[PDB]
Amino acid sequence: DTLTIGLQKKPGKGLGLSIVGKRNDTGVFVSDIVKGGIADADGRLMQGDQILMVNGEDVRNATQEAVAALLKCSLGTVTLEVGRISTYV
Repeated sequence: DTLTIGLQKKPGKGLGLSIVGKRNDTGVFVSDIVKGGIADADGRLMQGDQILMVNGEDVRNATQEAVAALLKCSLGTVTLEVGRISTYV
């Protein structure tokens, strides 16, 4: 389950989310969505989503620090492809 999401990054403010790695799976995942922020207001991103691609760059095997730095250095519209992550039981 995959979605494209476009967040308009504004000067002096963040995108309004945090991201984290996992111990038993590769990749980077949405861990918090700041109430009030850009990610929250756009209304598509969810806690647990995997960030798969950022402005066309594949980051499925990237590190938390790498994706965070990328997002921090990006300007304007940031286009994210994300994967909704289900839990197997």
